[PDB]
Amino acid sequence: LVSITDLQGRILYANDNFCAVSRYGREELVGQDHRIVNSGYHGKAYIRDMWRTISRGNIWQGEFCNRRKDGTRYWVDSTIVPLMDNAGKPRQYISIRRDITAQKEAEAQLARLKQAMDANSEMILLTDRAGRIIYANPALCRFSGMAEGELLGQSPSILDSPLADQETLAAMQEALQAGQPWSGRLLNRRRTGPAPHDAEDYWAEISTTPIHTDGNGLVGYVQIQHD
Ligand SMILES: Cc1cc2nc3c(=O)[nH]c(=O)nc-3n(C[C@H](O)[C@H](O)[C@H](O)COP(=O)(O)OP(=O)(O)OC[C@@H]3O[C@H](n4cnc5c(N)ncnc54)[C@H](O)[C@@H]3O)c2cc1C
Ligand SMILES: [Cl-]
Repeated sequence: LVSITDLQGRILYANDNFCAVSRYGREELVGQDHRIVNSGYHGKAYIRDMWRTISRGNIWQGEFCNRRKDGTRYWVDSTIVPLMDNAGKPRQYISIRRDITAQKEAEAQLARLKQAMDANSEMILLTDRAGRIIYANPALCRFSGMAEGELLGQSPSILDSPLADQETLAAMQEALQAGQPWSGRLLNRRRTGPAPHDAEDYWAEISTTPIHTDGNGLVGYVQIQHD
């Protein structure tokens, strides 16, 4: 969260949050080069631009991936500000940072998952507790051909033809929100699709399987095959 250094980067101070998250004690920090927490993650130009900005008097802003002691990595979002003389010359440096511990890990994850899901070439969507699409894979969007953003708000029934059997569609929907396994053929419509046009219908074999998460949480995992 907060530290101050002399012009050369030697930590003069060293706040409680900084000690907390760095898992370093204030006495192991004070008098150390701020390089102590460096991680190897950043290239020298990132560091060189930082020092090139602050030493000419300007505020700097950026993220830092830092090293905790036990060698583990954290993230911080920083603003570094110079303190001046007299002769308008930087004399000390104040760094105010929030720990983005955390939101960063919770993000490199999604990217991995998202990356794996996206490569699935089965047509798949995910539904929340209310049976609204929380995710639609590229195979499905491609074949639909609706862009995922058309889709996210909705209802899988947005994929169905106006010709579809309403009583089946409803069975599916009720399975989704209950959440129970369901499957079995619905007439879908795809955009062809400038259009409007539009529009071919085709029988879809459809499976849903509920997935309970923690916190009374529910997702419906949905497969769409051409029957
Ligand atoms: C207030 C304050 C807070 C900082 N917080 C962090 C932090 O949270 N995490 C972190 O990794 N680093 C931080 N630094 C800076 C620092 O230098 C650490 O060493 C950094 O980790 C450097 O890594 P490097 O070994 O890759 O440097 P090197 O890159 O090997 O430095 C060599 C090149 O010339 C440059 N240059 C011009 N003046 C200087 C100077 N005075 N010191 C170093 N290079 C200079 C560029 O640094 C450039 O990289 C902070 C500095 C200040 C002043
Ligand atoms: Cl058939």
